[PDB]
Amino acid sequence: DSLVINLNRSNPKLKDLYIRPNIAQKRMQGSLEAHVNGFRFTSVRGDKVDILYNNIKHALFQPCDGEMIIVLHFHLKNAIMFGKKRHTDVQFYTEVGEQMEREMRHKLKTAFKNFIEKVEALTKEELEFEVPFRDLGFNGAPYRSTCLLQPTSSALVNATEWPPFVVTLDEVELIHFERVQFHLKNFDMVIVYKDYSKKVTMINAIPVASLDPIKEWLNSCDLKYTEGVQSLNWTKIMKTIVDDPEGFFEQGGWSFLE
Repeated sequence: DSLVINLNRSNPKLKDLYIRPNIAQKRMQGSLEAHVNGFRFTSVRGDKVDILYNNIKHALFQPCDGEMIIVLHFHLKNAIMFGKKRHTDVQFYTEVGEQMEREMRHKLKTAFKNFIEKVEALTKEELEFEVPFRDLGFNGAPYRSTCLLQPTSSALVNATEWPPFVVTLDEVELIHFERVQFHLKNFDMVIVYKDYSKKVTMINAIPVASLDPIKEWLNSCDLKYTEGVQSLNWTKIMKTIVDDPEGFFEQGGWSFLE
């Protein structure tokens, strides 16, 4: 459906936000307004990006605590098209200013929180912003460099770096830890999905001291894990399973990881 706007209503509005990913060649600011059935971001150039509430899979609030930006991040059910591309993730952030930083952080957190509270009261949809559990975070490299991965109630996320990282916990089949070997400094974490046509998600080079805390968190989520010494070719593995799931589970299925 399309965005429904009531022009006679006072609509919650958050100003001075950068959109990521870009609409234009370079990054662009605008305002995010909460309307009857979705958000509209209007850039300073008048570009409009609409996000319907019922198209939001996860709404994340990343406060600027221990961070240099504050972020509202939307992981979508169905990709939307803007900036000449299809996007499953769209976010809006403000950078903490250049002691005028301590005050600013409080100012920004208050504004974002107040916006969230008003929005959550507008919605027919059970829209709810999730704040990450920073105490349960761990460091690893899903892409090029080490970043902080944080659990939420429903997901494992990083929204401060781009491209973002979002894994829906309910969609995970199992976790497999690789390069778990006597006296290695780090290990790799393989996220396997219940949808076996979906390629696994890697988090590489996690320091070994994080292994037990991660296992405790996984255990609390009822997410099953295994561990082995060798690195596996998950492109081949998932193709093997897809091509013959019956034969795979006839041979004990995922017990080959145990």
